[PDB]
Amino acid sequence: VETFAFQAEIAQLMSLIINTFYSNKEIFLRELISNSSDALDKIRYESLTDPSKLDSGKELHINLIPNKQDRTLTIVDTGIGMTKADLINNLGTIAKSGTKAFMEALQAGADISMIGQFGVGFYSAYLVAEKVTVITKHNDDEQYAWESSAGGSFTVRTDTGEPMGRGTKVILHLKEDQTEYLEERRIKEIVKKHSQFIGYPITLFVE
Ligand SMILES: N#C[C@H](CC1CCCCC1)c1n[nH]c2cc(O)ccc12
Repeated sequence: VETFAFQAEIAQLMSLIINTFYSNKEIFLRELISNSSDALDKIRYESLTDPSKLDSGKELHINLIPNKQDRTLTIVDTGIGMTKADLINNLGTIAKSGTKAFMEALQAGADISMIGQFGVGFYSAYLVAEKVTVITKHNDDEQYAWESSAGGSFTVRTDTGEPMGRGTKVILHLKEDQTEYLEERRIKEIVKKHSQFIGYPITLFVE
């Protein structure tokens, strides 16, 4: 288990998301589904030049898994996945410029729902989640588990759990007052409203 400090700009962004009064929390789902969609586009692209990249799984889909017992909402995709380098430094560094631009926009009159237009859409998970776990598997790397309850740090470890093949699993450990996001009709309503034109099948699992 390795512990890392978030880059200063990211930590500020996470504090902003956790502390600002913002009722329109549902936008987190569209951001996560959109990222899943982009990771699926990437793998499909790489498969045109190298068809052997689909050996780790041919199906390109998005699964929404609520679990009321565990109070978790899981977003699973069979996309490109991420390497340990993507989890640690790479994604944090591209986010640096996006965060600055986003924080400047909020000061200029923009709202939190515009987060994805700055490429930092992921962190909107912190509107609803007290902890986020990211399980990922890229073709050129091992299965890793990223985790953060915010507070300026995240952890990375080799995941010894159930193998995935290829893709990313985002586990949202929901805050006590955000259980509506485990309800079928609420999820259906959000997906219909915000993710009506995603080019992959989205399956909402039942409990
Ligand atoms: N971008 C992005 C995040 C990854 C997150 C990893 C840990 C550091 C912060 C970014 C993300 N959210 N949802 C996804 C779905 C994917 O198929 C791949 C990446 C993501």
